[PDB]
Amino acid sequence: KKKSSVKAAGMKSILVSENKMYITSFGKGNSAVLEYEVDNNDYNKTQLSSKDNSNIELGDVNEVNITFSSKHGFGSGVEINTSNPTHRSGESSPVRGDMLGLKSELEKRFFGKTFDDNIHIQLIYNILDIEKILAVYVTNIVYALNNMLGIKSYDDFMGYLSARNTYEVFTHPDKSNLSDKVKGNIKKSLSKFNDLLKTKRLGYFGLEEPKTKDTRASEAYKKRVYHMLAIVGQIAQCVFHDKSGAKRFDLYSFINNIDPEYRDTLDYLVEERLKSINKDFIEGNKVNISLLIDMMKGYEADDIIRLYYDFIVLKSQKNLGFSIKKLREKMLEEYGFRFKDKQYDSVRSKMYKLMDFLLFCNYYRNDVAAGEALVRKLRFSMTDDEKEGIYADEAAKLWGKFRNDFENIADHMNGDVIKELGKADMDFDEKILDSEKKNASDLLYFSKMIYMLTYFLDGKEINDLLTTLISKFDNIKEFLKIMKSSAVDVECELTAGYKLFNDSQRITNELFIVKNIASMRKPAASAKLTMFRDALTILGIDDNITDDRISEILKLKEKGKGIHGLRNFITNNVIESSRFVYLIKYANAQKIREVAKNEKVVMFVLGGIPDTQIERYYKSCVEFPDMNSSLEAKRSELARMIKNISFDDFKNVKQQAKGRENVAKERAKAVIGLYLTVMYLLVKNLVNVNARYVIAIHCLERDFGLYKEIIPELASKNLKNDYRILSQTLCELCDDRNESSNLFLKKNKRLRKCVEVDINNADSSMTRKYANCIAHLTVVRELKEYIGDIRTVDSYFSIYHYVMQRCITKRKIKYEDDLLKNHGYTKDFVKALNSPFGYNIPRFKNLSIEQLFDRNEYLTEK
Amino acid sequence: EKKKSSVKAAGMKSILVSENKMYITSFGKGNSAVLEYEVDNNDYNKTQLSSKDNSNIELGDVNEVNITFSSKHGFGSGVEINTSNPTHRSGESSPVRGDMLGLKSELEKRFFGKTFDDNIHIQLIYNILDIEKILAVYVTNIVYALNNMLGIKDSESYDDFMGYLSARNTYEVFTHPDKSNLSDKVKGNIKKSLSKFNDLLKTKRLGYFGLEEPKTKDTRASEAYKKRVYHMLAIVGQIAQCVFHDKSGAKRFDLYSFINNIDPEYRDTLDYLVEERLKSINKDFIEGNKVNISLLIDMMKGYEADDIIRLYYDFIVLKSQKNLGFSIKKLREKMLEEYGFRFKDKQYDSVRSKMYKLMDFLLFCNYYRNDVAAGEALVRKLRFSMTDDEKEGIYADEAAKLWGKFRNDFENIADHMNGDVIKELGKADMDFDEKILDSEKKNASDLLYFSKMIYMLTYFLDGKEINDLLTTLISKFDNIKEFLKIMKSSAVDVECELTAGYKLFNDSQRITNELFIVKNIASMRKPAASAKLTMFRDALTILGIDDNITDDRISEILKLKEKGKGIHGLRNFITNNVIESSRFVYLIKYANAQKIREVAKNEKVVMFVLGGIPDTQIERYYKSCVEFPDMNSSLEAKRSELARMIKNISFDDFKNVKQQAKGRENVAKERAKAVIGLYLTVMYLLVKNLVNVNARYVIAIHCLERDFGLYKEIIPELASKNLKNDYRILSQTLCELCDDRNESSNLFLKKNKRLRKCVEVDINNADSSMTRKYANCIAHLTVVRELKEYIGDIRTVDSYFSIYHYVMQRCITKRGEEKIKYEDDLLKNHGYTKDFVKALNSPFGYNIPRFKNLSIEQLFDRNEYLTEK
RNA sequence: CACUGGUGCAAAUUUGCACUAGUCUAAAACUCCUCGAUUACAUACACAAAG
RNA sequence: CACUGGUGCAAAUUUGCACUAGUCUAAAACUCCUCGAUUACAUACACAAAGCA
Ligand SMILES: [Mg+2]
Ligand SMILES: [Mg+2]
Repeated sequence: KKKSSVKAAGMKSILVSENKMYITSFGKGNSAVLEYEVDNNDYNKTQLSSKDNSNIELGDVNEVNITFSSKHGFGSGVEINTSNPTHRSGESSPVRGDMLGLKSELEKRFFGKTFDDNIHIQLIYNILDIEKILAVYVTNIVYALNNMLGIKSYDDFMGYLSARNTYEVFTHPDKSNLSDKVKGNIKKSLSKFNDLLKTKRLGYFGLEEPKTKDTRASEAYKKRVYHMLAIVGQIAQCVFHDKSGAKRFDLYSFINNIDPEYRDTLDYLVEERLKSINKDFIEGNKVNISLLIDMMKGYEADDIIRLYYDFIVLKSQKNLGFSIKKLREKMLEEYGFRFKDKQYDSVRSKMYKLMDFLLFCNYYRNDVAAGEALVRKLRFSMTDDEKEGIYADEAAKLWGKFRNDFENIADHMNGDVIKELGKADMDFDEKILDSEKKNASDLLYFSKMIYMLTYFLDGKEINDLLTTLISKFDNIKEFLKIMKSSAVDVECELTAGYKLFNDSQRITNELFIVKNIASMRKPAASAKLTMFRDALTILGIDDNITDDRISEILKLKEKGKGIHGLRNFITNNVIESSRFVYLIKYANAQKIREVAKNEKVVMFVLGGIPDTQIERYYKSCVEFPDMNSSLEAKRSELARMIKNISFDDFKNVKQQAKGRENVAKERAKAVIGLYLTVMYLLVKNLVNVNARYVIAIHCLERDFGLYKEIIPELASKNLKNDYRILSQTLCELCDDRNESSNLFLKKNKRLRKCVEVDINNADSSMTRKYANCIAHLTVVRELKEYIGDIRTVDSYFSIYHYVMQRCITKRKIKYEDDLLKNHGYTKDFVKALNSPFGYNIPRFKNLSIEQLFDRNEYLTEK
Repeated sequence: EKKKSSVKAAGMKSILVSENKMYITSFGKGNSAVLEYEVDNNDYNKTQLSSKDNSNIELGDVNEVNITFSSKHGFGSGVEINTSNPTHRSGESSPVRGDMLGLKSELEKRFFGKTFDDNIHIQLIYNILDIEKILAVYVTNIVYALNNMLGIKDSESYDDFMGYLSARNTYEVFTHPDKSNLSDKVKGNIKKSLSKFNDLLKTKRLGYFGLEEPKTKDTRASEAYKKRVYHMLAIVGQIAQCVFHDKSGAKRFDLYSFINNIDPEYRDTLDYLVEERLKSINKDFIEGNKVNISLLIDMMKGYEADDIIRLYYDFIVLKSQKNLGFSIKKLREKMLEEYGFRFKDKQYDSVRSKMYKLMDFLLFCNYYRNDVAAGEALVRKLRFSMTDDEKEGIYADEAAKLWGKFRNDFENIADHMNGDVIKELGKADMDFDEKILDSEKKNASDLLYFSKMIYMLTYFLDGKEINDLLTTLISKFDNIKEFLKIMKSSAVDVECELTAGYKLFNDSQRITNELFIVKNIASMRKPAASAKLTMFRDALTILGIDDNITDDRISEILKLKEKGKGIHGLRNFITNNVIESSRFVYLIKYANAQKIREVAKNEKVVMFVLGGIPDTQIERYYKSCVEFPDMNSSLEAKRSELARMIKNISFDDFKNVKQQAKGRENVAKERAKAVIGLYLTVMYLLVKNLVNVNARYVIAIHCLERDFGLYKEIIPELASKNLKNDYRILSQTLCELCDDRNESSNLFLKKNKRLRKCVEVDINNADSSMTRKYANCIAHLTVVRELKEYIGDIRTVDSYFSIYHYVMQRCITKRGEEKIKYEDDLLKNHGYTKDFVKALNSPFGYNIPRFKNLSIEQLFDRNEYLTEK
């Protein structure tokens, strides 16, 4: 695969105004450098960049081509030719519209008027991306909270919550002046809130009820939990339509408009995390700081301390424009293969932090130019191999300069030294970090709200949500900046709902810090009896087991020291496992254990895992390994082990193992790690496939509201009655009269009629069931029921479609007969169910055809 | 930037002018001339002499004022180039241009016995004049080095030792003058030289020239050794007699003939020196190069092993890779700079010369054998190139193509470049017969005596001196052979019979090839000699030791008397890092160890030398030499630290060095080697630059004596004049003739009245006494000898030229006579006087470019002020 | 920041500038080989050890 | 193995190919930050211990 020569050469964007064109080049990060202004009529050019700032030299410009060359050596200064974007056939305007044709309507909603430019729409599409990611996360969180109850038919208790109602009104609905019917809705949802608290399952999210029976602390805890759930419910109302087809418009303003008590909760949660990190930070990191201060002979100790705090909390090394971790991995891969020995496994995080910090200070302070040089090389790179080679070449240069330092760090990486350093006094003052320290008061409420949301998410979910949000705010701030520049000077005033986007630069910086602090391991909640039941059940246990029996086996009631080995082993390897929490939150322990019985599903997951990893698992988990075993034999053994696992296998585990006792203990931990990882891989992949469908539904509801204003035919229609209405209406018009604003259907007749055939196969009832199943994660909920039937498991996509197809046809549909017959998903059934997304051709083809669905599959394809 | 002549770039080598014809030549391979056209100077009719295949240029219109031509090979896509017709000159009746000096007719008579109405013979003669200029520099340096060795006291007798030697006397006459039939005065003069010769042998300093006396004291071996030394010294004295005049203004004319006319014992010595060198290279060459030959045979799949071995012998001894028309070293350097940065890693430092030989050998076979056409194309692009940046671009583009071809081979070479692999290849039994090289080996009998004489001269020289003398000689011989070949061709057919003393030049083609081999073998590291106590005293003294130290103390400190195992670490460390350093040998040869150590204390002088060194190199020196180095230090702070280290160095700092160091002790030993290396380099840079400055003045004196002798034949007013009586006589006489008689012989003076009047003011500012003292100081390297005496007095050390002139001016003004008028300003200023330089250089005024270049600091060095204008 | 030829502009006293050449100038003609040069260089890896 | 521009080919037509772009397509603009991912991740070496309605 080759990257764009225009992107590589340094050309970031060509913005089109009414009679002018603005050309930008890449600045640091996502910064745009205004280079030239070009008149669209006589092609006159004005350079806007300074000679020092300029990255590209503009050559001839004509109606069809733009010519430029890099000022920094890309392709040795060779001329590059790109299309003049104003040049399009059968289009009068130089500025193009969106494929959906909603550009004018969207500009009105966001800026209050239409514009003869393509800049505002680009910013608006970025905001739409934020809503798409929020819709996926709100759906997942709402489902997990419902699953925590054990719903059984979907009464969504999140639905009756309102961030508008204070905790007092929520606890006392008949103690206010609200609609009689409203009072009733609160009661129903207040019951479920008390039910959820009863389960103790909120402990999984780090939300632990108070140890004391203090009514004050208890109500304080309940009030914070109520605010979090109400805020989640409020976000869901903003990105999903109700039965009336209406959505709240205060997604970006509500956190600052609602009662201030909610803000106190957001402040409390952030303060709790920031206060612990900020308290005696030097004392808390004295080991690594002391080693760094001795090693970094060129630096002042207070400067090293300030840099280390940034490295931990601000993570400035993640804003260099290159991966420091990738450089460290390359160094160890080719030179430091010694540091990869199992001997350093116990100290691997600490060692990597020291190595990463030395590399960080090298490019952030000592050699900034080298960092900028490396970014330019990576930007100029045209293939993945070239990029890997650039990291490899730089690793060689880094190894020559730090190999002695890395070896010194390796020498200090041992319990003796680390324990000694921990005891050692650090003669340092607390107030050195007074300037660098970040506090809750320094963050906007929207950023604090995103931090709060992270409580319900695992590490990957936090990374995916925060990285997407940070990228969108970063793009939105750049667009506002270009528009407000003297050279461009376009109006761009956001309407009342979107005033938040004026602080996009601050939000991008704050969200970055939130991603860092949210990724840190939360203080563990005390393991509850319910958690122990989930842990025993996932492993395999008697369906009839009682709470009294579980407590006796784990000696939960008994008081004493060293008699809780089994309880400790289950807590350390199961309850505290991120994979286990993900499985409990989105699935059910008993159903997961049953699904694990299926070798076909298990083998499919095992097949995905790399061969060397499978070999490591085989060596670690099998008591009597067959050395001459084939890779398929190793996968089969691992699969059989997962099939026969049970709680009974770990009843005699010795937490305090000594000598060869350790061998059995280590084997038991490896087996549980492998079992939890495989089940987690299956459930996570299914939730991820489902998220693509959540996006389509969110877009369809969103697009319906936008088209409705510009399509008179849709005026009486309700989406909930028939999800196929947007694609159906748009299709007919195309065939009807060159009348359509949707470029996808209008431009492609074959793609327009293709969707029609699919729309006809569908029905209002089926599509409604599909929309409900997508939002309710029914495919994960009913995985055990139909998963066993599947004849062959070859993709998550095929697994998801078969289960959904069984849930939809359950008690007719035309495809039901071939479905139960074939024991495989029906492709045409998929196109039919996806018919409501026909209007968006790329989304419809990506979600309908397996080969196009996953960006990571079929890399070896031309 | 600087642009090359488009005429040269397009392919026109020269326009030879005869009485009625013009011959146009283009560039063939290397220095070869391709006769392209004959043009009649009257009707401008043209005849093509070149074949269609050989032709490199197409001649367009030719008229009285201009010549139009274009390249047949794509220069400027066939653009018309316009050059002046050389026969068109204002105020000149003849189509044939004269030399600036007006000595063309006299020079033609000296070399050919008659004058010629052509510009060809003179061009050949100017090449011969170039050979004499370079020889004048080297003999002056060798004679000074021999005098320095004697620890001379600069008495009346500088010339006694070398001056009284005669190549016409055998070793027997020189050693027993009383038994000769020579005159009583001559016998007396021989005894003064014999006494100095015995003094030279007594010093035991000849080991510095690789002329170590035999270990055994048998008379036969000792007499054979002394005889060889006498032959070498007599030959050097003979050469000095040929390029410099005596008190009477007389010089020998047998420079090119004497080696073949003197006693055969002299030729035996030349054969012995060459044979010793060639026999060691020739004996078991395959076994001696088995590591590289074994690796190359495994790698070079398309070549037979015997072919690789023959090519490898050529690569080491013949160096055919240095005759390709482009630099293999430059191509290899570019490849490493851009794509092979891993190869530049410090892990390869110990095997770098071997690794480079392997890489360079692959590039050599690629252009010499596999892709000859690629090499020819590369030469054409380089000839066509108009600027240095264009040339660098051509090398860079070719390097990119070579990297694609040779990346796997270069990686394979690097994989083998380690001690374990080299050690194993070293132990392997190589089944290749030495007889494979029977037809390729060069022997002493294959070389002319003149070539052997040049080899002999190399004993007295360092590597840079050998490269400078040999490259200059090879280039002049290459030019002379081309002019002779052109003249003897059927198309030109001009007589060109050299007179008897110059018949050697008939063999110029053979001499050019032989000197090339001499350059290769002479640049070969000589076998380490046995360090004498004298050398240990020089090494300890240069490092810094108390002046009263005794021979016994030195023998005691280094355990020279003691016999044992592992007790000689300090002696070995001094030998490996000081005695064996060519920088140290150069310093001892041209200066004294004690004076150099004293000069090293002048931080201003050290800072000036350190200032010339590139910043990346200073950073390497700071890292390697300073025990506790500040990371934050500025480049000027780093230079200052290095200068302070040089000022503070002493022998005492190294007395606890352990040769067999380990761990942290080893780091200290490496630091000690680094400090000594930096110290020797800085001092060497200072002394070498001053000797090089002095060489320019030596050339001026050589030219003045040569020019005075030639002008004496055509200027009646110079007939009763003795040059040594007043060095200003040629400049004064030529200027005076121009002003009144309108003398027209010297074009530099006749043409530029303003410059002639300026020279007259400078002659008037000087006098016979000062110019004679200046001539003596230049010939005796007085500036280098007296450097410690006056260098401390300089206020600002700005350049080598200003250092040389300040010291020179202090030497001229020193009392021992009326005060020179420039003395008061010189003493007050603490810097050289520009007017004083012009007055001292006034004897060279007759040659305006030389006078300006030697007088004006800005014009002196071709490598300085590249940006300025 | 040269010297000399050729060829132009311009100044204006006997000037300069520009372009362009020159193996028949200056350590000095293209490409090499060199030198500047530190980065040395060098038929034998480097150390160590010894003649 | 997409979608849409632009630019070429075409002999084959509602078409096809190649090259090439695209933040105004799709989870989808460079470099990051991420994800794929197993290799988890994580202010405090690891272990043990502390962890019931
Ligand atoms: Mg010459
Ligand atoms: Mg987008």
